[PDB]
This record gives sequence, C-alpha cells and structure tokens, in this order.
Amino acid sequence: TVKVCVCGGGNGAHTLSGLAASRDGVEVRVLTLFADEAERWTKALGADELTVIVNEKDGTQTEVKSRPKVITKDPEIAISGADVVILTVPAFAHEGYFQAMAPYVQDSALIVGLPSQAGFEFQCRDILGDKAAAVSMMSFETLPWACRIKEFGRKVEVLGTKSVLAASLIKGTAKTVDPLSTLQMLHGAEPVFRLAKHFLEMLIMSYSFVHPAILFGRWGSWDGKPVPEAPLFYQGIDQATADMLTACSNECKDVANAIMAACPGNDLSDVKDIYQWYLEYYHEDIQDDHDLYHAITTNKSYKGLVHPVKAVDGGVAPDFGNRYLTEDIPMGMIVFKGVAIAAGVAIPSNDKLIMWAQEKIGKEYLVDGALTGKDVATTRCPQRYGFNTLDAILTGKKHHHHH
Ligand SMILES: NC(=O)c1ccc[n+]([C@@H]2O[C@H](COP(=O)([O-])OP(=O)(O)OC[C@H]3O[C@@H](n4cnc5c(N)ncnc54)[C@H](O)[C@@H]3O)[C@@H](O)[C@H]2O)c1
Ligand SMILES: NC(=[NH2+])NCCC[C@H](N)C(=O)O
Repeated sequence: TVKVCVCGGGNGAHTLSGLAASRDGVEVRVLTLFADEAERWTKALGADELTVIVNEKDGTQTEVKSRPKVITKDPEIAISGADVVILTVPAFAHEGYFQAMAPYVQDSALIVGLPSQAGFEFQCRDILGDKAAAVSMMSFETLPWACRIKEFGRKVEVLGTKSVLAASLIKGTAKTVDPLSTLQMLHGAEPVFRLAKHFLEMLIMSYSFVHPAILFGRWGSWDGKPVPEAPLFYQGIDQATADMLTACSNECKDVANAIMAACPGNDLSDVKDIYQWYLEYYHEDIQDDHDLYHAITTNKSYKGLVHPVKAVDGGVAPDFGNRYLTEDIPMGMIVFKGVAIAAGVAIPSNDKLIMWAQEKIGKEYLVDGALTGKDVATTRCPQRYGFNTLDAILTGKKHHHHH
C-alpha cells in the first residue's frame, strides 16, 4: 500500500485528495493546519464521497468519487508511516507544514511541493535539519490542473489538465518509492511527468519576474489618474515590457552559467529564454511569433485576462492586495536574488522590479543590493536560512572550521 499525505485544504488539495484516494492500493491522509479546517471538511463531507469533476478535451465531464482515510489537523496521524507527503498550498503556508511533519516523518519519505515555488528545498532543509539528507525533495513547476472548489469539502472542478509537467528531484540517502511513477499513478493519464535536470534549474525557470514585470510595465510611472475598464494583462504589454522581460530572462541565463562554472557536475543547461519557452509550449496558441512582444500579445490562451482592479473616482485603479506580488517576490524573486548573490552575478533588471514591487505591498526585502530589509525573514532566500555560499545551496551542508 502507498501511504500518501496531502497538505492543505484548497482547490489543489481537494483535487489531489479525490484523485489519489480513488487509486487502488493508495491510502490518503489529508492534513490541514489552517485553524480548524480539517474538522470543517470532515463535517461537510459526512459519509459522502469527495467528487472531482474533470472537464475533458472532448467537452465531456468525467466524474471521480473517493473517500480519504482521514482528514485531520493532527500531524501525528497524517504523517506517521507516510511514503509520499505532498504539499499543495500557497507558499507562505509551507513553513507550518515542515514544522508539523518534523518529528513524525520517516527517512524513506518523498516530500513533494505541488507546486514548490522557490526556496522550497532550502526551507525544508532548515526545518527538518539532518533528516532532509535522508528524505527526497521533489519540486513541481506549477499546479497540474486549473481547478476551483464548487462546494467546500465535497466538490471540486478541474477546468483543465496540463499535458506535460516537469519536476526536479533531490535524492536523499534513504530509498523512497519511485518519485516519477508513483506521482504519475496518483494523477492518472495526465499530465505526463518528466524529471528536470536540476533543482536550481527548476528554481529559476519559475520566471518569478514575469507578473511583477507586467504590473510594472503598466503601472510603473502611473500618475494616479483612473482608466475606463480593466486593461488587458498579458496582452496589454508595451515594447518596453518585452525588453524588460528579455533582460530578466538573460539574467536568468547569467546566474545559470555562473553556477555551472563555479560548480561543474551541476547540469543547468535546460534553462531557457522566455522567448524560447513560449515558442515550445504555446506554439499552438501564438498567432504571430517573430519576437517576444508578439508571442505574448498574440497568445490566444491569454485573451480576456485583465489586471486586478478596484472602483475609484472616475474609473478603476490597480488592486495590489493580490498574490502576484505578495507571493512571487518573497517566495520567488528574493530567493532567485539570494542565489544570484551567491553566484556573484549582478541582476539589475530583476533588482529594479524587486525595489518597486516591495514598496507597493508595504514590505521591505532588498536594501541597497543587500538582503537586509525588515521582512527578509519572511522570504525563502538561502541567506535567510544560513546557506550563504553556492556549496551550501547545493548540498545543505554548512562550513565549520578547525583547528
Ligand atoms: N488553483 C489553480 O487552478 C492554480 C493554477 C496554477 C497554480 N496555482 C497555484 O497553486 C497553489 C495552490 O493552489 P490552490 O488554489 O489550492 O490555493 P488555495 O487558495 O485554494 O489555498 C487555500 C488553502 O491554503 C491553506 N491556507 C490558506 N491560508 C492559510 C493561512 N492563513 N494559514 C494556514 N493555511 C492557509 C488552507 O488550507 C486553504 O484551504 C497556489 O499558490 C497557486 O498560486 C493555482
Ligand atoms: N513554469 C514556468 N516556467 N513558468 C514560466 C511563466 C511563468 C509566469 N510567472 C506565468 O504564469 O506565465
């Protein structure tokens, strides 16, 4: 029997629990530390089955029904004897789950971030301590489905499923269940999972600059005057933003190259240009693909998507109380920044974005090119956890001197 632990009670956690609990030979334990959410779930479900409505490519709707073994807030019941522990929550909530699982997780455990975001492995190492070298850490690039809860604790809808999905793996000393095949088995036929080459490849291929760049590209030097309707998000970028995106993508390659130079044997050669990525994964959606500006603006799977806005005097204004910045910076760019600091590479385009965007969310992270802001402790950058050098970043082992 494969014993799987699902962390969280969101859209993803609902979708994952339903599909995993339906696979024969799988026991699912659902753990949520959000107040008394676990109890609310159990009470809402009752004796009924957790229903997952999948919208297939045909237009037809497949219906999956299953019951998890237990939905508890007690980390002892959920974690003990778990072969796979999967975290499906926004990143600010990951710190709590690592602490909860710390005493009860077994050596042979496979810890999965679905999705991980950035600094997942640095955080896991810090909290689990020595045990992180035993377990295996697995980082997915994004959530496998676009999904929304239809009825809390009992009904969730898959709007669509990705076809391909990459996950990075850090193999520990202990032998786990096979990372790729076990995760595939739980998910079903789609997405088809492949292993990435390196975890830092996964970390930077997040492209944590994208949403902060689109928001800066439109509201950078905003005078305060309102607009009629909400302007288009991805498709509303000007040329200055396509150049801003390329410069940050170039800086991603810079950090990737420095690491391969400083530490050979770390294959980071799968780190691309954002222009190269778009033309590989959105090829069927792009009308005109001659540059990055046109690849994004004419991308059909971006139509109707607008900026977050709120009603103000004489129109609408940008809503900033979102997870575009309060997530992608502390749990994305700052991590990348710390890695770049350790790599000894300047990243001016990324720096410009960090400084503007932190100020919009009333937070301090980066100060004069140094990780010394007020809220630097709420970020997952490797320097925050004590890992100051590139070697400490790759291995998790800190330098101690004699004699
Ligand atoms: N939903 C999607 O289709 C979509 C698509 C791609 C990627 N993602 C990403 O995947 C991640 C997970 O998606 P989701 O929709 O399940 O997130 P979600 O918004 O549904 O997560 C909410 C859950 O997180 C936990 N939580 C929320 N606030 C908490 C707090 N204050 N303290 C402790 N726990 C708290 C609770 O268990 C809650 O049920 C997100 O970060 C999102 O960016 C989502
Ligand atoms: N998993 C990735 N490589 N993502 C790159 C694009 C990321 C970007 N933040 C988006 O949602 O479009």
